[PDB]
Amino acid sequence: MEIQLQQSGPELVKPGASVKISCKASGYSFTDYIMLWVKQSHGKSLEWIGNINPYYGSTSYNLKFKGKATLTVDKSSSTAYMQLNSLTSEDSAVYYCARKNYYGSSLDYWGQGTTLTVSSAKTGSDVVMTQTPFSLPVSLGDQASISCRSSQSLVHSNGNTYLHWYLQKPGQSPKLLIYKVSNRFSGVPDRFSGSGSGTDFTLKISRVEAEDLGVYFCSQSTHVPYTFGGGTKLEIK
Ligand SMILES: OC[C@H]1O[C@H](OC[C@H]2O[C@H](O)[C@@H](O)[C@@H](O)[C@@H]2O)[C@@H](O)[C@@H](O)[C@@H]1O
Ligand SMILES: OC[C@H]1O[C@H](OC[C@H]2O[C@H](O)[C@@H](O)[C@@H](O)[C@@H]2O)[C@@H](O)[C@@H](O)[C@@H]1O
Repeated sequence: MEIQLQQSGPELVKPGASVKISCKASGYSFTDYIMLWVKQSHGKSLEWIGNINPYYGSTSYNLKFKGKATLTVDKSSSTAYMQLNSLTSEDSAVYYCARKNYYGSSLDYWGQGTTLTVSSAKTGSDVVMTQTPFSLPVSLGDQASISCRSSQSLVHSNGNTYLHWYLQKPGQSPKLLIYKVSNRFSGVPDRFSGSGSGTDFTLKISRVEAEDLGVYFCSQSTHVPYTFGGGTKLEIK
C-alpha cells in the first residue's frame, strides 16, 4: 500500500470555543506507532505539541501546550484527535499530525495539515537548535550547505544521535529527508547528505534543483521536549 494521514478540513472558529481536529491513518497498523502533533504559526517554525501512543492512549505534552491541547484516539476508526480549548487569535496556525517511528525516532509520514482560524467574523533547559543561515539564496546548480547547532550534545543513551532533517516545500507539509544524522529516508536523492556529531551538524545538497526549494528544518528527538531549528529557506536568486 501507501501510508496516508488525512486531516480534517480548515476550521473557522469563534474565540473562546474549542475545536477538535482529526487525523485518519491509513496504510499502516495504527496502534503500532506513536502519533505526534505539531503547530506551525504563520511565521514558520515547527513546535512540538505532544505525543500519543494509540495502543494505550498514553500521552506526553510539550509544557507550552499542557492545559491547552488534549490528544485522544479512536482505535476502531484508526483516527487521532487533537482538541484545543479556549481558542484565541494566537491559536490561528496550521496544525500537523505525523507518525513517529521507533527505529529512527523520526517523523516519517505527515498529514496534509489543518488550518485553524480563530475569528468572530462570518466567513533541565530545553535543547535549542540554531540553524544557519536562516536564508540561503542560490543559483540553480549550486552546492548548498546548511548548519544546525544544538545547545547540548544530541548523543542518546543508546549511542545513536537523533538529529533529523525535514524539507517543507511551498504549500506542503514537511517531509523527512535525513534521519539519525546521515541516513537518507526512502526516496531521497543521493545529492542530499547529512553529517556531523555531538552538537554540530550539516546538511549538504550537491547540485540544487527546483524540487529542492523550500524550508529545511533540523530537529532533535534525543531529548524531551523534541525541538526544531528555526528553518533555512532555500530559494533561487
Ligand atoms: O529493547 C528490547 C525489546 O526490543 C523490542 O522492543 C523494544 C521496543 O521496540 C519496539 O519498536 C516497540 O514495540 C517497543 O514497545 C519495544 O519495547 C522487541 O524486540 C522486544 O521483544 C525486546 O524485548
Ligand atoms: O553518553 C552521553 C549521554 O547519554 C545519555 O544521555 C544522552 C541523552 O539520553 C537521554 O535519552 C536523554 O536524557 C538525554 O537528555 C540525554 O542527554 C546519558 O547516559 C548521559 O549521562 C550521557 O552523558
